[PDB]
Order: sequence, then C-alpha cells, then structure tokens
Amino acid sequence: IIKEFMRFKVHMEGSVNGHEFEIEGEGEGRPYEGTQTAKLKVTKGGPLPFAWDILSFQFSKAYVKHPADIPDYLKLSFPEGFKWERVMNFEDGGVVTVTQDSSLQDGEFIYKVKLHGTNFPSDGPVMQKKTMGAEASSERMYPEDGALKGEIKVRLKLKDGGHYDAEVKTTYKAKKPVQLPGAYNANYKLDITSHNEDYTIVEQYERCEGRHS
Repeated sequence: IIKEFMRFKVHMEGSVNGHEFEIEGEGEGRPYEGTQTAKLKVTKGGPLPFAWDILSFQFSKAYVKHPADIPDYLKLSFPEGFKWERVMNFEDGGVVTVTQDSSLQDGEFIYKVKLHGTNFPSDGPVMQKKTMGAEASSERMYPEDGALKGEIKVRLKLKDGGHYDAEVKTTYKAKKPVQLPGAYNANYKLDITSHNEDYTIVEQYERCEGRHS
C-alpha cells in the first residue's frame, strides 16, 4: 500500500567522462499530491568536476499525481516495484544512460541507480559547470511492448542566459502485470532548493502531475 506520506532512500553508483562517484540520499513526499523533496550527499569521488543538473533528474515516478481515470501504473507496481532505463542525448554529443530499480522495504521506497555519462566536450556546459537548473518540462507517456515509455525535450538553463538541451527517452517497467495506461503527459518542475559550495550536499524539490493529452 502507498501511504499518503512516504519516505525513500536512494543509492547511485556512477561515472561521468571517466570520473567515478557514489551518491547516498533520502527523501520524502506525498505520492498522491505529486510532491517530494530529497537530500543527496556525494559519498565517494567528491567534489564532482561536472554539473549536478545532469544527475538531478535521476533522483521518482511513484510521487506523480494522477487523475482517477489514468491508471497509476508505477504506484500499482508496489510492493514489488518497478525498473526504469533511460538515455539522454545532449545537443553537443554528450550521452547519459541510467538503469534504476525501485522497491518498497520496511514502509520506505528503496532506489538503486547506476549512471554512465560520456562524450561531453571538455569545454562544454556540463564539464565547465555552466548549467543553472532545468526549465519545467512535459514528458509524453505512452504504452509500448508491454511497458510505459516517456519522451522529453529537457531544457537546461545556462548561467549567462541561453539554454542547453537534451532528447530523453525512458522505459518504465513494473515487476508484475499491473494496469498500463493509454497515452498522456506528466508535467514536471524540479528545483535545486539548496547546495553547499562544491555541490557535495544538495537538496531538491519536485512536483509532477499526469494530465490528459
């Protein structure tokens, strides 16, 4: 059962342009309201020599507000949970892939994330830490191959004005047969609410809701 108030624990193992790191975090939210907050700590390989923003999106689709007529496929997947795999193709050739496992243990969501980032130019906004958060985006959700798929055009803001984009494609798959919905949009807004100087401690907030096309 997905309660009104839920905590989660996350562990990420990653590598960006060869730089290895581990992140440990915890968060909380209101799964039926579509709101959540997380506190992330770089536990290995800190400080990171790249933009935190490429990581921010990988830290929770069980906290998406759904209208009653759209089956909440990823909430229904629990206690077993679900798995997701993502590819983010950046406009300057940088590529990120993420594999994730979500489960429910002792009344809390447990997230296990693996991330690879490569081919970011040495002089690009990611490696030069020139990003300044993300614009609100809309993910186009649609069923296919017995899984839920999502497509997003992510727009990262640049510190001196201007944008830095990526094409994001994700597959979300429940660990048991649970009701897949028809096509729809999930509107996101993700904010970095606070960080220390070298981004080794970061707090994020997110609000997401599913809407009919």
